[PDB]
Amino acid sequence: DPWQECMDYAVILARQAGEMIREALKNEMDVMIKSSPADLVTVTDQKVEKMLMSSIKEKYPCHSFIGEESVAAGEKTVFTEQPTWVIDPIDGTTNFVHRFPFVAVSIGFLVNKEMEFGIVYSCVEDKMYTGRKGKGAFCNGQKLQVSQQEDITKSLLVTELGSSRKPETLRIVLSNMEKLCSIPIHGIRSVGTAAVNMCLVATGGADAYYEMGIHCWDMAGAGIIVTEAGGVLMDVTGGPFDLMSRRIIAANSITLAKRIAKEIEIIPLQRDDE
Amino acid sequence: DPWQECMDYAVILARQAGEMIREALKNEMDVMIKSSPADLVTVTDQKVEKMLMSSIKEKYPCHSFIGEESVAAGEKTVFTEQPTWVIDPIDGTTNFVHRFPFVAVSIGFLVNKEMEFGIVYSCVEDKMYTGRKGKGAFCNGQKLQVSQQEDITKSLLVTELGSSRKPETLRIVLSNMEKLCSIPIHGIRSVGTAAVNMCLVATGGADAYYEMGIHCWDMAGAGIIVTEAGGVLMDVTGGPFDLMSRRIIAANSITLAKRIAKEIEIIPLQRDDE
Ligand SMILES: [Mg+2]
Ligand SMILES: [Mg+2]
Ligand SMILES: [Mg+2]
Ligand SMILES: [Mg+2]
Ligand SMILES: [Mg+2]
Ligand SMILES: [Mg+2]
Repeated sequence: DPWQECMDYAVILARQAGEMIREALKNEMDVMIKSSPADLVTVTDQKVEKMLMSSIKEKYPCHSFIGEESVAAGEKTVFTEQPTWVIDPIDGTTNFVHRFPFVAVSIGFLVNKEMEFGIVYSCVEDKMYTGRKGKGAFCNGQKLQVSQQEDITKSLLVTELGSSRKPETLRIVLSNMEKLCSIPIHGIRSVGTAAVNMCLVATGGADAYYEMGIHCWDMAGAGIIVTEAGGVLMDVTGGPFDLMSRRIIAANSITLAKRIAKEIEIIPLQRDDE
Repeated sequence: DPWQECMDYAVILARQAGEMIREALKNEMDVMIKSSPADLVTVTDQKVEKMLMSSIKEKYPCHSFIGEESVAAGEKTVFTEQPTWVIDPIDGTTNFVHRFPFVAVSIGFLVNKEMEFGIVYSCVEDKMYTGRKGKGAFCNGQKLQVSQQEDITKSLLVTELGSSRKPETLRIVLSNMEKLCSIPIHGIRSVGTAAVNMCLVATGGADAYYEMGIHCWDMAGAGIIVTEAGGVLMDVTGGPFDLMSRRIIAANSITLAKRIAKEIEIIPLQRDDE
């Protein structure tokens, strides 16, 4: 009702951003590093974020904004109940730099710290994923539904190794994969983008996604797409989902989400709001 | 060009197989296990192989045939100089059972024990990959070229955890991923199919692919696609590529392939010809 016009505008912006990404893919890139040698950024990430943030500020000046590259530039995240846009200009910068065909624009929109709508545009494959509270989840006009698989022994999981090259984090990430593989499970997949990995849970192609070390902007868009497809969001502890906690289990069911949580050793991480 | 009419027929068959797969995806499946609880097979794998084997035998009765499900039924692999069709009716059965959108039909054609042509049809995304000796590599008519990245530190790799749930094998698989991640590299991806992972190297989306435990039918199709895109095939030791060895490094260059090989601890495996 008051937010549908925001969602309609956000889809138009996601498409403009996808055109910018696809155009930069045709050209040579200057690749910069951020927190680690595997944490990449390009001028495209910065240019896309500047376009999105300027476009939303002009149309909705009283709204709040949280963006991956704005935080990298020094802007401090202060999460409120306020209408908030949580942007990831290029989710999958490593994929983008390499031309690995899964690169997304993620636009999340929160009211009362709860997800209202989310847009995840997988721009190379031209797949527009959308979710809106009580309105359903879609991919290019196709309504989405999570899988029915509650048995972990017959489960297919999506995850990422992460950008961290810190020895102890890498050890915990790999040990958690080993614990899950040993249950046993049917397998683990990685397309290289948190948002697209979560959208694969929403379509029912994967049963669950889990990750530690991601940020609010990686999951704000896809989070509502999973829940509107019939899925659940949970903290890796089994506790209620926390957007600023850097941790998530996005699953088809509570049963599977709780089962995954029992296998995960937590990585110590600085919160997005600390 | 006698091998061109075979290649034209192989494309038509791969499309027919793709249709049988996409149709089976709409229905409920009875899932069976083979070597481990994560080594899956369905009636579709068997029905697709029967259609492929029958269709080639009718058109090319003098030709030899090796197929995944035929070997599982007890047919012994005797690799000769004869024109041989090497079939993987559904490459990515775990993906197929789960509706994870990367499921391929792989058809490899060899003459004088050398890859002539290869077809890899990623049927859910409708991506037809082809390669033919001295004729180039294509995806839906678009000519393919491997990446220029020889520096491992700026490399994006593709691999799979494998179907084995044996603790020691899983430990070696994960220990190799840890060694590679620690170099450091840009990252690791897993779409859940050897043939599609190999095709991502051919497009230049990934810089290299490595795996142990796969079979001749997993790589006969995609092998010639990688080399026709300008890439290299090598053993996981650095040694010459051997189709029956159950091991591969499919890379953009010898430099990168040799570098990955230095990091890999071998898993003991029974050859496809033993
Ligand atoms: Mg980003
Ligand atoms: Mg991201
Ligand atoms: Mg980033
Ligand atoms: Mg199989
Ligand atoms: Mg197969
Ligand atoms: Mg296979």
